[PDB]
Amino acid sequence: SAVKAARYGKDNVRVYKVHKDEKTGVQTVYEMTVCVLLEGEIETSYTKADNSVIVATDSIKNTIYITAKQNPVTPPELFGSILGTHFIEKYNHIHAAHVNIVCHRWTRMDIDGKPHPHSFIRDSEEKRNVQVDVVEGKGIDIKSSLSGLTVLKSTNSQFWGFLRDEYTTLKETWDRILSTDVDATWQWKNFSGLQEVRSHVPKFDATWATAREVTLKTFAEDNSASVQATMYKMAEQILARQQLIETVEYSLPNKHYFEIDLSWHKGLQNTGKNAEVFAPQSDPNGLIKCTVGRS
Ligand SMILES: O=C(O)c1cccc(C(=O)O)n1
Ligand SMILES: O=C(O)c1cccc(C(=O)O)n1
Ligand SMILES: O=C(O)c1cccc(C(=O)O)n1
Ligand SMILES: O=C(O)c1cccc(C(=O)O)n1
Ligand SMILES: O=C(O)c1cccc(C(=O)O)n1
Ligand SMILES: O=C(O)c1cccc(C(=O)O)n1
Ligand SMILES: O=c1[nH]c(=O)c2nn[nH]c2[nH]1
Ligand SMILES: [Lu+3]
Ligand SMILES: [Lu+3]
Repeated sequence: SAVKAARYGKDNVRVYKVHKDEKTGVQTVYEMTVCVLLEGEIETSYTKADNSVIVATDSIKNTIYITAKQNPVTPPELFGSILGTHFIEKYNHIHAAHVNIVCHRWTRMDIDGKPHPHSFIRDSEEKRNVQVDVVEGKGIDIKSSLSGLTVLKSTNSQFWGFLRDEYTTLKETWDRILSTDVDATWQWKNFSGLQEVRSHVPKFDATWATAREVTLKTFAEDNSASVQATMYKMAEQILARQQLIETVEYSLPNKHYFEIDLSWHKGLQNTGKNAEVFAPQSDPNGLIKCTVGRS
């Protein structure tokens, strides 16, 4: 037998960094969970117990903290690129570094309508993520995403005109609840290296903000014909706003809220136009995916 692929590294590295403005007293915090996996001329660690080719995963962890100390950790696209580039430059036999970063929210508190200089709240579990693949001779590939953005609209969602055959029980509807957990990813054009990533730094935070804004506005305002149709409208807009994005991918669960027939009880009317109380379903769920690019 033979090694066809191999990668190894450190996962679940939690990192916090504080920036303290000396003039104003204002502090800013960042918290992220980092994973770094390396590839290269490492097959002999597997086949011959040759540990000489292993940069210990503990050292990978140390490098993450040292890198965070010596560089900005924001935007995450930049931090991941710096981190990945370190490994392929430092170690001759390491040829790719794969860096995943999950950014956790720490939003500044407003106390008596005034932003507090050093107190923060986790407003929701929505994440901002990056996957950075730094490959020797092939530049830097970056996928940016938002995930865990949970939304619901109580009307202005329809689902009718679908295929009906002997496997079909679903009733057509012209008014339903629509709720999802948004996972949205945008894939950047390949970057030639760290200098090119650095040259585009302002685009990263701006594009994340745009992607979030477009997602929420489209979801809120579309009179939705389906999850499919609404997600395509989102992707189309994001591509239109940032030419350095090559593709946009959505993965959306359709989290079902079922009507509850209560007419068996004192003729109570709770369906159709009288539907007020619903049973949220934990499972199963629809899962709808799409990748949209430029034609
Ligand atoms: O959408 C449908 O319900 C449909 C479509 C073709 C034939 C039939 C039928 O024979 O009932 N029903
Ligand atoms: O087999 C079919 O054509 C079918 C299946 C479900 C509903 C209906 C219908 O409402 O006509 N028709
Ligand atoms: O027009 C139709 O699609 C139709 C009409 C009567 C019965 C059914 C059915 O059993 O699905 N479908
Ligand atoms: O990444 C960018 O979008 C960028 C970088 C440098 C200057 C400018 C600019 O002046 O718009 N924009
Ligand atoms: O090359 C650029 O960075 C650029 C070009 C046109 C507009 C903008 C901008 O508004 O940021 N940025
Ligand atoms: O700050 C900037 O200059 C900026 C922000 C978002 C997009 C762009 C761009 O596409 O040029 N530029
Ligand atoms: O928006 C929807 N898309 C679908 O594909 C689907 N299937 N059942 N309900 C659905 N709702
Ligand atoms: Lu029929
Ligand atoms: Lu610009």
